[PDB]
Amino acid sequence: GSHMEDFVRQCFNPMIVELAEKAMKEYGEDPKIETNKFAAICTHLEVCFMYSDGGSKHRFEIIEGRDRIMAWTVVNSICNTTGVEKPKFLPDLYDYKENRFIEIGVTRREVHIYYLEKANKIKSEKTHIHIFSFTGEEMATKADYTLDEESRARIKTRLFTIRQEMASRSLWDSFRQSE
Amino acid sequence: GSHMEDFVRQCFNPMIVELAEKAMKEYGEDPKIETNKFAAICTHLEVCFMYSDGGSKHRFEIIEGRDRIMAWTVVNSICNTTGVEKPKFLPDLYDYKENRFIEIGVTRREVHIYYLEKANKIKSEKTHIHIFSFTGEEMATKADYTLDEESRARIKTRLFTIRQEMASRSLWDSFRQSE
Amino acid sequence: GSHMEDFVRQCFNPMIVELAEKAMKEYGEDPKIETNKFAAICTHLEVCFMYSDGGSKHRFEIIEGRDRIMAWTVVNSICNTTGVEKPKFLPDLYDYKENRFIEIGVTRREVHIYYLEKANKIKSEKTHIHIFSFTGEEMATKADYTLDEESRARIKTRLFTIRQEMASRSLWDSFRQSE
Amino acid sequence: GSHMEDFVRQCFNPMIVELAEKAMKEYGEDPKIETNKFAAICTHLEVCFMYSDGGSKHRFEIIEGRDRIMAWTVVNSICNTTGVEKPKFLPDLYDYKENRFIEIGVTRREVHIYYLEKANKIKSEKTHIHIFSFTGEEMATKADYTLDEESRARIKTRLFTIRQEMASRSLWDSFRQSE
Amino acid sequence: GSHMEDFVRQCFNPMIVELAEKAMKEYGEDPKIETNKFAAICTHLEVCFMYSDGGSKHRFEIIEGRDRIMAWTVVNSICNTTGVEKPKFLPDLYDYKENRFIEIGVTRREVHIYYLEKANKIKSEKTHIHIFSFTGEEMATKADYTLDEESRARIKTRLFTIRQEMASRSLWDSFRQSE
Amino acid sequence: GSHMEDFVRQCFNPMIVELAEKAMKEYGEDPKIETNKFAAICTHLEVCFMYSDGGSKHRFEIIEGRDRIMAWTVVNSICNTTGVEKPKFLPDLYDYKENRFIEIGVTRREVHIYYLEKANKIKSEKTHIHIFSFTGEEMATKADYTLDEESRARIKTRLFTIRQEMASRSLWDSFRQSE
Amino acid sequence: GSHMEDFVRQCFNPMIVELAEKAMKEYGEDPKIETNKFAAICTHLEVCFMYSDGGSKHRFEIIEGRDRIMAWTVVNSICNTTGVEKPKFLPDLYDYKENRFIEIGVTRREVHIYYLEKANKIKSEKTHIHIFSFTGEEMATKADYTLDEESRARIKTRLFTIRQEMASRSLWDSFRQSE
Amino acid sequence: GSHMEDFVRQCFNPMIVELAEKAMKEYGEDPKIETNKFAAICTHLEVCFMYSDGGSKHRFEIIEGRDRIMAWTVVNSICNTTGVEKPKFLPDLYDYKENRFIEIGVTRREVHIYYLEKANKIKSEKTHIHIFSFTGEEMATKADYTLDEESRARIKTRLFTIRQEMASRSLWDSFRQSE
Ligand SMILES: [Mn+2]
Ligand SMILES: [Mn+2]
Ligand SMILES: [Mn+2]
Ligand SMILES: [Mn+2]
Ligand SMILES: [Mn+2]
Ligand SMILES: [Mn+2]
Ligand SMILES: [Mn+2]
Ligand SMILES: [Mn+2]
Ligand SMILES: [Mn+2]
Ligand SMILES: [Mn+2]
Repeated sequence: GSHMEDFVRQCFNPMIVELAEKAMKEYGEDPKIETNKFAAICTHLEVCFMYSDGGSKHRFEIIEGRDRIMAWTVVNSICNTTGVEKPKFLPDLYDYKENRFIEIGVTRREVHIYYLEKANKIKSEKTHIHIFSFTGEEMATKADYTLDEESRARIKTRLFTIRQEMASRSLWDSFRQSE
Repeated sequence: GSHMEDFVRQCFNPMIVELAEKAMKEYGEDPKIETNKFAAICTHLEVCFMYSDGGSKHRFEIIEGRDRIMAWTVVNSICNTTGVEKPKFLPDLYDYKENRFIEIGVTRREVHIYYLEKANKIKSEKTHIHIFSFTGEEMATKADYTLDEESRARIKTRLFTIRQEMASRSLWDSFRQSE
Repeated sequence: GSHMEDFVRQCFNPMIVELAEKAMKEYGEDPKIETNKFAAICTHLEVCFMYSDGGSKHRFEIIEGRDRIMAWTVVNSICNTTGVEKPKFLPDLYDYKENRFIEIGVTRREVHIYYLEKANKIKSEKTHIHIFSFTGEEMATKADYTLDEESRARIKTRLFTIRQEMASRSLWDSFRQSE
Repeated sequence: GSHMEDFVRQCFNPMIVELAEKAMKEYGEDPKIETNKFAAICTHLEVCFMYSDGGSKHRFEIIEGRDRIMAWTVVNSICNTTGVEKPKFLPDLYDYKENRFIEIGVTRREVHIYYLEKANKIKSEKTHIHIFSFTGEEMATKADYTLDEESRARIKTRLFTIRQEMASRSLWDSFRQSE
Repeated sequence: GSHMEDFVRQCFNPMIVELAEKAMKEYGEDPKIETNKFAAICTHLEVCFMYSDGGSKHRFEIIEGRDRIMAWTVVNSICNTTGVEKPKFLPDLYDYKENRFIEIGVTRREVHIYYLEKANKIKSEKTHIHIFSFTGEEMATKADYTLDEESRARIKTRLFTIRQEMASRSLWDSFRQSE
Repeated sequence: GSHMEDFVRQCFNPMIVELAEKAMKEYGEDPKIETNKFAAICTHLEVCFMYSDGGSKHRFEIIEGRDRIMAWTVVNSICNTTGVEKPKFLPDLYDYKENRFIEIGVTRREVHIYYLEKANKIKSEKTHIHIFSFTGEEMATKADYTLDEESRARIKTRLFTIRQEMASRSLWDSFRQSE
Repeated sequence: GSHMEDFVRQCFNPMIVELAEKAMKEYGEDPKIETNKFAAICTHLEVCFMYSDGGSKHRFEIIEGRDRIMAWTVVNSICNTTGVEKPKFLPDLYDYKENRFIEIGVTRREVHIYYLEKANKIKSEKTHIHIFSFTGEEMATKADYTLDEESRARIKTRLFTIRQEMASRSLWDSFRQSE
Repeated sequence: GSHMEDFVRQCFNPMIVELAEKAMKEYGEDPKIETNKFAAICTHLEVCFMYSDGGSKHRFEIIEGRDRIMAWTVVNSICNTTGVEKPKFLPDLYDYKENRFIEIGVTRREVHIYYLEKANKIKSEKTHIHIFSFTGEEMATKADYTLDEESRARIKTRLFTIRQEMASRSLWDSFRQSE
């Protein structure tokens, strides 16, 4: 029974917490144990949701937060629809405005180290990359940040008020060393 | 008890499935038997709904998915309102922006054969024609596709993820030979 | 027990029917008896609602369908707020975009006779006037129709599909002679 | 058991009344006793809510109506996010469009006396100031009123219809002398 | 704008207040004016509802709170169904357990004076009579109180907590002199 | 467009009206045409629902108002479960308390003629029979009326208030001659 | 930011947690600080709710969890209704079956020490007393436990599964020393 | 993509299907693969739910369908509460009326072979055992079937209508050979 298991349950939305439990258990982890990654994948889920929420009402297509098999199914459908190269690892969104997939990251290092962790794994980085941080910075491909200046500020404000409430419970430092 | 009767029930929205059952029974068919056309008229209904959803909030007027008599009633009302020629077969939508009716098709042939099946039956093609396909192509009158580029991609992505889930159950090939 | 009492109940929205009953009883009439004016004030209510619905989300202020005293209260508040002359009879809407009140009419004569019935009663016609008809015409002050071309077509289409369903029950002719 | 305790309960929205009770009790007052300030902080809450409602869907961030500690938490998060000076007293909103905090006032004096009460207390008035009145005037920093002309008229119309219903119960004069 | 108009709105359930407004206006009175009888018919409605609630789930048939015409319609239906004498004034309930109509009263005199006011008007008192009071007494025909001892205590407790909240606002004495 | 089509829509519950439309169309009839049988099968449905409602919470199993195939499926399941003879025509309910099927009738003749119409068609009347009437009588097998005296009175009261509202619209006499 | 503040939020029902916050703040305490008594008054609230839930549907009258003033108001109403001595400290329930008030306790000592803490403070113990414990014992006046044997077991099972989840987070021992 | 994966999704309640997916994945199985046990644990869940539903409103305590850890937590709480021996394998219910745990089984063999599979594994069969079957038989400890005769018939009727719909799709025989 961890302090942060409770904080994750009380902090995020019940649907997001349920999807995080499902994804973590599908890839072999216990939210009651690997609690730091529990908070991480909750945060990642929420950031992706607010991202797809920013912009037009039906501009994005959510890939993260689905079943493995179904997420892939969507990716193949989009690929055949428009004519984009099938990604290598599962992306997080697809911009219909820019006809391109989007990988969303949330890290505790600088934008540079996280972007480096993601770009080489992307290899053929035919799909866009967008990083966020609990400090407030964001590195994105070709400095195209996709979203409005107001939607992105909302996301970082949220990222930081999470970091605050974690420090109020002396759980922030353990989160910083896990990544 | 057919496999695709279940797949149609689990795949589409309950309202769409109910309207498909109602329309098929009104024109003398059993969704438990003519199952391929069950999936077809479910798909047609859903595509029409997403179409009227794309664009402005109150830009389209749904004609398909109503009672025979009531659908006609609406058509006469629109006709008298604006001043457009009363169609010959029941159309699917009316664009208030373009002051014109719209016939929506979803086929398993090329855009050409379906468009040919529809245009001669339209005779006096005073009303627009718009075709869609499980491959991803679309033929439309005067190459005016009515909707935004992003709303139409959504529709075709959906059409294709349906085709996928059908192949996952070995039901796609039977669908292809029915049309 | 009249045929059109039932048709009015089954045709319009329950809230609109309830507000019509309330207004008619407040001004001394029985919806079970003066049934033609029952259908009339239902239609008037619905047309006003769709009107305030067309345009921006918070562009109009509904005056009809409120309590006598409260409706007036709103009018005084708007008057003091912007600086417009207090109307003489209770108006139906207020356009915040055009800073002007709006009187909405729905008649069975021509636009001319109804507009004449309303303008002289307006006397100091400082407030806008907008007429609608079951035929499909509309006369408005200075030929400024306030709303988009698509929102107004919706209203007239609705007005006409009502006229149809009335004729399907042989109740239209009695409606035409009541005005 | 005061007349205006009832009028406040019947006039405002239950959520707003509950938040007003919570804030007043947190800062040591009884809504059953300091009833004038009960109506005041209800009005202030509602005006702030309509303000954040005017404009874009996610343009503002509500600071008033939260817990003391949580409200501050949000302020620190916004501050770190964009890079604005941390206010001195707790502000009411943050404009993401204009990257600036907003203090909303509702007074019974002129715009001048209220604006004077707020500006010197702001000291380093790095954050915007916006006043409203039951008469209908509004003074704002640099004459930038932030919102559309139609959203602001709505607010003042509401402020005045409240003043009316108060006079209908002979409670307005007691409200005027409390400030 | 009366104090007790507000107290009635804030004290009773919105459906009960709406039905009271409807009945009072149907029999020619203004809840904003004849406010004491407003509170009275609200109380009468609520007492009848709790009465029909006490006992079995489908033991009673509500007659009060319906439209004049419809209430009568129900009475005729019950009369023909069982075989009971058609009442003279409109009763409030029908006990299916005891096969008898019930008239419910709520007074500010003693049980004796109210029971006397009701019995002679009943003339052929073929239907049961049940009185309640803000003091807590109850006179009933043949001392048959119909309901359980626990359901009736609930009703009187409610009647008295209303009398209290009225005294908290100095409105009780005006209520006592109106009857 | 019939008067009673409207009266049926406004009188019964939308679910019951929908199930009646479905059953009538499944057995080849138009509710807009065979309107008398529309009202009949609505009434039959409602009476069956109130019947299964009377008694214990899970005492009855509804057979009428289901799909043909599914209704039969249930019947076979009950038959195998308890050990009762499979009926010949589709029954309406099954009493789990009395381990016996129940056929519910609603007629405009006497209990005798309707009971005679049903018993010979039952042939091997191994299943119970229960008749109801718009007059208020009821004939049942072995004079076992299954339900409480209070639940059955409710049903007949409802049957009669329907007959009243029909006479208020001069539609009752046409109903009486159709059976 | 305490561990048990989170555990209390995630463990109990949001309404109960809100009422506990309200009562604690009304009697001058911070749920973010006096967290042990936060969990205590949450538990007390929940136990009282399940108690009033056990037994008949309308057998009990809830006194705890109301506003101070309103709770008293109810007590006076019950007192006048039945004829019971007005308690000295605010009781928790009133049994309408047994015509007596009930004080509910939940302690971490034995039933004896808690019962002793309550009885002398009751002085004139005209009202019933009922104790519960996280161990599972219960002392009650005259060994009359009021409720069924099954409703009381439910309460103690719940009390103990709370004690378990507290030990899973190493928060139980701090709870035991606070009383 | 299996036929019975679809049939399980369309046949059972979404909550039950979700809990079955969760339990199967927690004990290392894929509902898309071990589909027969998918239908099995769905059926087991539903039978347990109807069982706890039969009888008194709060007579049973559900153990199956919870998290492993939480289910155990409840068991320990009940054990300490009443004083029953802690079971060895996780039971399904606890009867508060009979103060005893209950293991529910649903098999495709005879009651004898399933009861034999369960009793020796129970070893110290201090807890009750209750078997059900798609044929309709039931073996229970000491021939005490716990529930009413009507609630148990409901369960078996449901078990058999499932077996029917499975045969309608030629999936029953594969289910019979899996156990
Ligand atoms: Mn990502
Ligand atoms: Mn089409
Ligand atoms: Mn008008
Ligand atoms: Mn402010
Ligand atoms: Mn009465
Ligand atoms: Mn039948
Ligand atoms: Mn029948
Ligand atoms: Mn207490
Ligand atoms: Mn207590
Ligand atoms: Mn089991």
